[PDB]
Amino acid sequence: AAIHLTGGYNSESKTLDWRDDQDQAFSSGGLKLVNREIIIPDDGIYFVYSQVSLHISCTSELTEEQVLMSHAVMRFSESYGGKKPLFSAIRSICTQEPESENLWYNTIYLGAAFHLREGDRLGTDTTTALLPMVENDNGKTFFGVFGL
Amino acid sequence: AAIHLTGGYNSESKTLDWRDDQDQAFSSGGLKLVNREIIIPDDGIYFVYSQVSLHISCTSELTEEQVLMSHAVMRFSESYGGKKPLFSAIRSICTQEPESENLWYNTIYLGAAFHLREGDRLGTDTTTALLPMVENDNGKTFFGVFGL
Amino acid sequence: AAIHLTGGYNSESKTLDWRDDQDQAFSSGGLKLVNREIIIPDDGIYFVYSQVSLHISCTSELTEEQVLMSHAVMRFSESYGGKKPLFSAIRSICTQEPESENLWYNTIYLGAAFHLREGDRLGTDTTTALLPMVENDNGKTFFGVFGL
Repeated sequence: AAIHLTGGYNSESKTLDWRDDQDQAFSSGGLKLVNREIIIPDDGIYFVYSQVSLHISCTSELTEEQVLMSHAVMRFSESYGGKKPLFSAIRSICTQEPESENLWYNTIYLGAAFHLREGDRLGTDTTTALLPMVENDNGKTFFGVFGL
Repeated sequence: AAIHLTGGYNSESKTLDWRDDQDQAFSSGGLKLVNREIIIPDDGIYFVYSQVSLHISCTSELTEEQVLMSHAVMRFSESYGGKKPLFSAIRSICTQEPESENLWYNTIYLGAAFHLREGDRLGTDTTTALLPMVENDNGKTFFGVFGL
Repeated sequence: AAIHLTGGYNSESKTLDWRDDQDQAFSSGGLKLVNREIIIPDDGIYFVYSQVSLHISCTSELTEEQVLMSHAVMRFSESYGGKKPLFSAIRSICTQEPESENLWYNTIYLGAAFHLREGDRLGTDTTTALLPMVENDNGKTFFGVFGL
């Protein structure tokens, strides 16, 4: 069971879109992509990881308002209506002086092993205000899971 | 054979206290937590990972004297003397303006495969001055090992 | 089948050199180092990871140049054209004010699962300007692959 997705920001849907048919993406052993969510085949331990790369416009009107870079993986269940934070990484953005603006680049990576159930659905959750700022080029942004 | 620990700052012992009994923590197949160290069950190859999440005050007075974000995994073995760094990561903290306020957030994540021996002990080594500021809200700070 | 390499800045040659015989480095099951490339034994899914650590003087010249930290893993395959980015991570460097110094420290870590073929070769690609400042001590800079 292994799966690696590449992702990008979409114009129509205001979301980060994962794909299993582009670049170095692949699906194997039951792990599969269904509506920007990874479906777990069986109960067991899986390693889950994600990266999101950003080019931030920054600038004073956007940084007097405080906005952090947050990248999380959310489980999904039919056994629960809401969502639960499997894990998340959070960083302060625009670590420099405002008027002098210039593009600021940063990447968040996290990975961990979890005790997941058959039928669990995993999706990502990145700061909505920074979504128009995600890169794709070559595996700059990805999502993947493998059975341990 | 896999272990996932969550950690928080312990105001009493003044240590990053890894636990296997909170959040998404689990121990399986022989890997276990004994006095802040992961004990290795058998000889073999293991993937080791750790994330530390910090919210730094930063100040002006806690600054100037250059303090760095450093997180490492140390290996203790019956095959040698004291401890050796399996790996470590380091970052410059507080890169925002001195007198200006706001809490600074930064996460550090490391993960690699290593050849280990039965009875081996893994522990973490994080910048002591920044320990009070570790953030253990739902596994933002974790330590885990799994056998390959 | 796993391999972990440590890396350092050659001074004689201006390159990031991977070593399979220093610190916690090891080779197992057919994964081997030939030049600065990891040779893949058989077809299959492999987890790939790499971390690079830098301490930069910083200055003003190379601040207004707006140079950024970039770390990528490239794949060489007969099944493809030239080299292709399995993944990459970019980061804004020196985010402090220039005239006052201290050295600026940062790290970039990447890891993901990929389907690779027998005879495939993996190498790294780091910002060539920053190569003089890669840390070679402990396990700050490394490259590794393991079969899933």
